[PDB]
Order: sequence, then C-alpha cells, then structure tokens
Amino acid sequence: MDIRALYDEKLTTPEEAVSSIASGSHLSMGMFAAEPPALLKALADRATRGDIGDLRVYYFETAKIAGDTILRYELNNRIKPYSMFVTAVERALIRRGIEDGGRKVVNYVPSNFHQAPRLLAEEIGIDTFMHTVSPMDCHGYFSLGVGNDYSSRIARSARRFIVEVNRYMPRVQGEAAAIHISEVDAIVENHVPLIEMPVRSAIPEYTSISHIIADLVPDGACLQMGVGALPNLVCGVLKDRNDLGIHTDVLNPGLVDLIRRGVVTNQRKTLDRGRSVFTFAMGQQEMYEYLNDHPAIFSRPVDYVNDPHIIAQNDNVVSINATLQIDLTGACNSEHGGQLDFVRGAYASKGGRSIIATPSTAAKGTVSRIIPRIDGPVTTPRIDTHYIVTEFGAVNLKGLSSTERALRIIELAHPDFRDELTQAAKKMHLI
Repeated sequence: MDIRALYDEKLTTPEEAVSSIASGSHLSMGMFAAEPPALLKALADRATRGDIGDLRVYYFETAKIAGDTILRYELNNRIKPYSMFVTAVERALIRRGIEDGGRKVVNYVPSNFHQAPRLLAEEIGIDTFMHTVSPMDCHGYFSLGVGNDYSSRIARSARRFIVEVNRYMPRVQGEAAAIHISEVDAIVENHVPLIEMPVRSAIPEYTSISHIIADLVPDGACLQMGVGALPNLVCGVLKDRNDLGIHTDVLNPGLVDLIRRGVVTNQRKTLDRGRSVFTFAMGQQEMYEYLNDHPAIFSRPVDYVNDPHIIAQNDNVVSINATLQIDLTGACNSEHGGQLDFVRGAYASKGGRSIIATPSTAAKGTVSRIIPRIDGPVTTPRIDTHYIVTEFGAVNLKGLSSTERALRIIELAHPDFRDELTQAAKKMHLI
C-alpha cells in the first residue's frame, strides 16, 4: 500500500523497459499523442542493433512519434506494422514498398473501430502494451489522458503494461481511464510537449460548407466531429448556439472551444448527461492543458462510444465526418475511421443526422472529388449514407433511387465536371 515504494521498484530506463520484449510477440500502443516516444525510440534502436525481430505492432491513428521510430521503413523486416487505419505514415510506407518492386510492408488489418478492444484482446492477443500517462496522483493512479480508445482495455489484457510518465499529459477523468500502479509493470519518465495536430489554414470552400452544415444542426444537438481539418473548422460556426451536447470519438480543439464558451452543456443528452464524452483527443498544447482535471469532460472506451446503439440513444445527434471522395451512388471513400459507426448511429438517433462533407474539387480546382464510381472497398457504403455536403449544397440520400441519387450528386459537383459526370452516369446506366 506504499505507492512511493511501488513506483521506485517499478521505475527504470526506456532502454531497460523495452529490453525484455520478446521476438515473435504482439505489441500495441496508445493512439496518436498517447504514443510513448522514449519507449518507442528505445524499442526501435533495439531493432537497429538487430536485438529483436518478427515483432508485430497493432495500432490505430499514427503519429510522427511511431513514424520516426519503430515504423521507419528500414525496420520493416523486424518490427512489422500491422495497421488498422491508414494515415499518411502508412501511405508513405506502402508507396516505398511499391517502389521496391511491390513489397508488402504494411499489413492492414480490416476491423470496425468500435470492435477494436475485443479484436486486440481476444482474436489477436497483445503481449505488450505501451502508453503515455499523466503523473501518478496521491492515490497511486495514472491517467490515460488523451486516450481511452482500446487502450483502457489492452492496458489490462496485455501480459505487460509499460507506461511513460509525462506531466504534459493531462490527467483526464473517464471510464477505466485511471490506472492503479499495481496494474503497471514498468515506468519510465519523459516530460515533453504532446505532439500537436497541425493548425491548417482554412480553404475557401469551408466557408460555404460550414454555413450549409450550420443550417442542418438543430437546437440541442449532440455533436460528433471526425478526424480532419474540416470538421474542426465547422465547430466555429456554432459559437452562437446553446445547450449542445458532445458524444464523439475524436475530441478536437473545435469542440473544446464550444465547451470553453459554454455552448456545450450536455443537458439534453440521454446518456452521460452533463459531461462531454470522447474516446481520444487530438489537438494543440492549449487544448491538452484544458482537459486537465476537467469535471465536465469524461472519456470512455471505444466499444461504448462508437457503438451505434449507444450513439443513437441521444436525441438530435449530428455526426460530421470528412471524406476524400464521393461517387454517384452516394458511397464515400477515405483512402487516397470510426466514420461508419457514427453514420449509422446518427441516423438511428431520434432526430439525428449523419453528414459527410468534402470540397467538390482538389488540386487548384483541377480534379473532382465527386467521381462516377469508386474502386473497390468504400469507407461509407451507399446504403448507409445519409447527408452529403459540398460548397454547392446538401443532399439527403435516404430513400432516393440510384437515379435520383446520381442526379442530386452531380449537382453537388463543380459546374466544370457536371457535364462529364452526367455522361459517365449515362454510360453507367445510373440515369
């Protein structure tokens, strides 16, 4: 029961902490800012020395921290990335693999986000879990801070749990967010700023888009915002609303801003009334600091937060997700997320709306993000799609025929590409 003693017995160095990790094992880690840099550097270095091999890392939503350490292309034969989301980090790796005569260097693991804890703990199994945590408190508890995700489960299902103490990690209240030291296998300390979402200059379509979206947000809305710059910027147009609620997978500066301004009260939610619910956080230092010891912000595991059945129990849910391209059947692609969970959840909510938004064009106006049809697997299938938004308007696709869909979708395209899309639709027998 002496925690100061337990802490010292378990405190060690990053090199020593990762030194026991077996070759041929399964390892996992926290998402994004919760990725532990000192441990990951130490683990990568070990691969470089040739002291570990055939190590599978199972993870979600990469950051530069993993990318510059264990996920560096040079190590791909020893530390094998087994990704479940594809971000920029993997795309670079896939790209390089193709250049090397079609090497498969990233093992995508198809999975629903809301099923992540079960998949990692049971179907796959994780031997070592690593995570950045807030400093131990007077009761011997660490906080997963900006993470709950699948981390709150795997931190316990894993045979070894190694934490990286960082005072820049906010202490965050949440379900299974707190970890007692008795549940920890090793500690290293590393105090550095959390990696930040880059602050991106708004592109001009986002003005039109956001104002379209604002008209689709009813009073007493329960917001979810997806990974992306667009959803974040959209929050800003809701600065004059009141009594909004938050039940989101991603907590971002846009949403946190609405909390700070008291726009969000969570008083009209059915579940978790009074508190804003999130499963992990991406932002900047200003945001990260604000989450510290906040009594009206409450993190919960992904199999709760992203369960479409749970989402739908709040009235007037508004789900706002970005996509890379939409085709004429209304399907959506986000490969050049937990999106589908909230598309489904939002629709089932009493008065709910799933919005998927994108600017209609890319590359200085030269490529269309609205296209005739998508190649292979889609992110949001057409049957599930609800509302889609571009700078040219919004269409509710539920109940529309293949034909009615194609026509309304073409009209959301840039007038340049409309004629050519209409022609494609004819050759495709959608019209």
